[PDB]
Amino acid sequence: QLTAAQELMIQQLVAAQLQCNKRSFSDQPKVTPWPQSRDARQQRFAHFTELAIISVQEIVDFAKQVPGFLQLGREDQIALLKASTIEIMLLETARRYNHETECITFLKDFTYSKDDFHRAGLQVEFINPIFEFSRAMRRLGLDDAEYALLIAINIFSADRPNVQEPGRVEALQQPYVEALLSYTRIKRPQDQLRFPRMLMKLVSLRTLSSVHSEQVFALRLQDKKLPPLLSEIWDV
Ligand SMILES: CC(C)N1[C@@H](O)C(NCCCCc2cccc(S(N)(=O)=O)n2)=C(c2ccccc2)S1(=O)=O
Repeated sequence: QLTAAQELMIQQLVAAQLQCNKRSFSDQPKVTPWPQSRDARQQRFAHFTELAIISVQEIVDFAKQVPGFLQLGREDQIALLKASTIEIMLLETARRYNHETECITFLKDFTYSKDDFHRAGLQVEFINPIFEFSRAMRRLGLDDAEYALLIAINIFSADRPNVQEPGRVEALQQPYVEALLSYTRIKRPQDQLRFPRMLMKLVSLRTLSSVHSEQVFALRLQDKKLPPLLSEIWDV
């Protein structure tokens, strides 16, 4: 059984995620509209980069609500968020993938297909893994609690670059891993391999993070510049 502390924490991560989602779709009409070459492709790219900026702000606001994140130094708080942002973005992207339409819905009604992603200015080398991962995630069928716990485990990764106190980070990850392991045993007691399969997704997210780095490097060669916010997180 889950302890009262485990239950309240799980519910709090779920509540923190619903709140980020609610205040984001509320602040949706303040995004460059989605519209033939030149100017329209520039506008399409500006639209797509603005959605990423909203997600970075959302992730930062969620992290602050994650118990234990405020125990870390400002230094390590940045180091963890810097590396986790895209991995969290991809997890959330997989969560808004529709099997019937083969489309990802950002915010409230912004719906995108594989073609729409290529129109925004992304490589097939990066689009295919997104949808490949989105379909792979659909097969697990994670609830709001399992998604929230996975993000918390992803945030508190001690092996991230520039982490001054990895011991502190590893100690903070432990209660979340314990919570997900307990939740899994309660939810589906028949499927013992549900928990390792969720952790195998963290393995996949690291490869996807490298693919995303290759996508950013490709944009520099394509003379497409990133906004000041996204440049701070995703550049050499
Ligand atoms: C050109 C570079 C800088 N890129 C982009 O401009 C971008 N824009 C879309 C941002 C997704 C916003 C998003 C994610 C997840 C959840 C919610 S939300 N607001 O609906 O909760 N929004 C990327 C992206 C695409 C798919 C998955 C992850 C990243 S990119 O890094 O290739």
